[PDB]
Amino acid sequence: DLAVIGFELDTRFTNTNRRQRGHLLQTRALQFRHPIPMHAPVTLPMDTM
Amino acid sequence: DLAVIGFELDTRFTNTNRRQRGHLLQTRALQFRHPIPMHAPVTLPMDTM
Repeated sequence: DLAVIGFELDTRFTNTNRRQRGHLLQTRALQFRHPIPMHAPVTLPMDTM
Repeated sequence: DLAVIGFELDTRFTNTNRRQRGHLLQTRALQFRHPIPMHAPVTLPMDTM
């Protein structure tokens, strides 16, 4: 039964009518926030008078 | 039973009322004593003549 039965091509369109856009670029931005905590003190307990 | 049941925070106070004292720094001094002892003599005996 040896015979060619089918084929596939690498045919492509010429995108001269701009039918396809392909991938799109969009500008984006991310924002991070880092607030500063307070920390426990150190004390020098000097007596009064 | 998939659900969130609890949480914990990193919430902290601000010491604007000085409620917390933290660690205390105090001055200390130590004294060591090193008294110098006498040691046994070595003698060169001879006659008085």
